[PDB]
Amino acid sequence: GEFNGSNAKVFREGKARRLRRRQTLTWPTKCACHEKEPCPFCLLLGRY
RNA sequence: UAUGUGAUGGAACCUCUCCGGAUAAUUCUAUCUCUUCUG
Ligand SMILES: [Zn+2]
Repeated sequence: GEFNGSNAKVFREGKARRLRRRQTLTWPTKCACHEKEPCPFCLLLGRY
């Protein structure tokens, strides 16, 4: 996935913003995942 | 009743300090009671 960037505001009427503070895990990359046919993890996340 | 590519809040002991204490022989004698009718 990506797990970066984003524009979370933790509210619709305030800036504040919501961000991570811990470490994100990794796994080796296999197959092709893109906009047309996202992998199940990206489909759940909806990063595209 | 959220709004979405990002939430270690299991991420914090109502904790700390303070003699239910102090004083006292289970002992012992003076009355009580008010209206009587000329005396
Ligand atoms: Zn993917």
